[PDB]
Amino acid sequence: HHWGYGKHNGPEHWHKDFPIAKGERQSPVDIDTHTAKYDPSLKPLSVSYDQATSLRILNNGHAFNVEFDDSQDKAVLKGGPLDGTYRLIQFHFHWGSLDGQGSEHTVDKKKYAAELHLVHWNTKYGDFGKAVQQPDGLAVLGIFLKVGSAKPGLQKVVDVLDSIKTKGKSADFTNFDPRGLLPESLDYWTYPGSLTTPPLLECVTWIVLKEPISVSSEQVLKFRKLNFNGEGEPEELMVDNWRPAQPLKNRQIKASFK
Ligand SMILES: Cc1cc(C)c(S(N)(=O)=O)c(C)c1
Ligand SMILES: OCCN1CCNCC1
Ligand SMILES: [Zn+2]
Repeated sequence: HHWGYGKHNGPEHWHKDFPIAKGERQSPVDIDTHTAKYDPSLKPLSVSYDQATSLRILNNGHAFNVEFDDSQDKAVLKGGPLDGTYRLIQFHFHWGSLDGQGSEHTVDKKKYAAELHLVHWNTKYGDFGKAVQQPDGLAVLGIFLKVGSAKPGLQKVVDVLDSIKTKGKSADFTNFDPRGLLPESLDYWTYPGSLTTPPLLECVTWIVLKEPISVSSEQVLKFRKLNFNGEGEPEELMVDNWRPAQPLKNRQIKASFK
């Protein structure tokens, strides 16, 4: 009876196994754009993905992960609200059963169709497993997806999904460039938070881009053909794998703009 999103093991149950679910810096949150404080001291975000080395794609039974070789200083996030250098380890998405829901963060209560998370760990802690034990261990770049025109740079991901339909499937996934998933603007909001799935560790500096990317209806329909179940189990479509907004608890969300 492991955690998931389904009828009896979803977000409102997670606190029983992971009491930090009711902690002081949980994610995601609603971003109240009017109460976000412009911080002129924030720097432009530096996203250096030129040398990124994707390796594999994995259906982990919750989402799919596109995984990167993080054994050298390649694909790094720095600047913005960050001290130091954070290395890309994986990205994944959260999405809905319908275009009207799917994102984890909300903007003035608006839900997007989906949300991309590019997960990075602080190089001062040596790898990912040690970084998640620290309050400044991770930096996650969050990008909203709306349904409209296709995102050409997403199509290589969409096309491999049928090879990883079910939980625990993987496929070689080399030479994928995550720069093709980024919007024009790197304007962002930022706040201290957590993983959004168990173990819900309070180790993340969240950086949420204001400008969404557009994906097509056909691209997101393909995400909704994935399965939460393993091969040879009854089909449970992988949809609505998002945690709802959690209490802000007096944390301040800062804006890089306006
Ligand atoms: C391992 C892992 C899993 C997940 C779902 C996340 S998240 N959703 O971006 O907070 C992170 C940071 C790290
Ligand atoms: O054309 C791609 C459709 N696939 C089929 C099964 N897994 C999800 C996406
Ligand atoms: Zn996520």
